[PDB]
Amino acid sequence: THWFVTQRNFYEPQIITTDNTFVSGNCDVVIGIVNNTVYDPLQPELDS
Amino acid sequence: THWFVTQRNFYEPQIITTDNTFVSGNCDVVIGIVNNTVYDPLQPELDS
Ligand SMILES: *[C@@H]1O[C@H](CO)[C@@H](O[C@@H]2O[C@H](CO)[C@@H](O)[C@H](O)[C@H]2NC(C)=O)[C@H](O)[C@H]1NC(C)=O
Ligand SMILES: *[C@@H]1O[C@H](CO)[C@@H](O[C@@H]2O[C@H](CO)[C@@H](O)[C@H](O)[C@H]2NC(C)=O)[C@H](O)[C@H]1NC(C)=O
Ligand SMILES: *[C@@H]1O[C@H](CO)[C@@H](O[C@@H]2O[C@H](CO)[C@@H](O)[C@H](O)[C@H]2NC(C)=O)[C@H](O)[C@H]1NC(C)=O
Ligand SMILES: *[C@@H]1O[C@H](CO)[C@@H](O)[C@H](O)[C@H]1NC(C)=O
Ligand SMILES: *[C@@H]1O[C@H](CO)[C@@H](O)[C@H](O)[C@H]1NC(C)=O
Repeated sequence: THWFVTQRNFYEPQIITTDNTFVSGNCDVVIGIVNNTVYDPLQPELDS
Repeated sequence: THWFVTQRNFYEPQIITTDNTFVSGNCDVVIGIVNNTVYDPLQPELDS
């Protein structure tokens, strides 16, 4: 149901964020890409 | 008197921040943990 990012050699799931992930280009080029939220940790701070 | 994070093979003390550190869980589980202020680099910008 949920999407997580984890270290490779031990299951420690954590929320997808702009800290855990890096961008590269538009979605069409990658074979097998999937859709999700990526949380932006600035936004609750910016909002308050 | 003061707590720093340094690279391992050459002494270069840096202030402890949420950039040069990462979280995992509450303070109870770790044997030999210590208490200090992690400087959050966004707080002077939230003050601005
Ligand atoms: C996939 O993992 C997530 C995170 O552990 C599960 O979502 C939690 O599920 C429990 C039980 O239903 C709830 O109490 C939590 O509030 C849920 N957390 C969130 C952030 O939604 C999810 O149930 C797991 N999915 C499956 C199919 O096992
Ligand atoms: C992932 O999400 C994107 C954006 O919602 C989906 O792309 C759109 O898909 C529809 C139906 O095929 C097209 O009409 C649109 O032109 C697409 N692009 C945009 C920008 O809306 C995509 O289909 C989703 N992929 C999966 C596997 O669910
Ligand atoms: C590290 O800091 C925490 C938080 O101030 C200390 O936790 C307190 O410990 C006393 C022990 O008698 C408890 O009565 C308090 O309820 C605790 N506070 C909280 C907010 O839980 C902890 O003792 C400190 N550890 C060391 C080794 O100094
Ligand atoms: C994975 O295999 C299924 C087999 O039905 C196929 O439909 C799907 O296109 C494959 N995945 C990718 C990324 O092509
Ligand atoms: C560190 O070592 C000393 C001597 O072995 C012991 O008395 C002390 O309880 C230890 N403290 C921690 C935090 O491990």
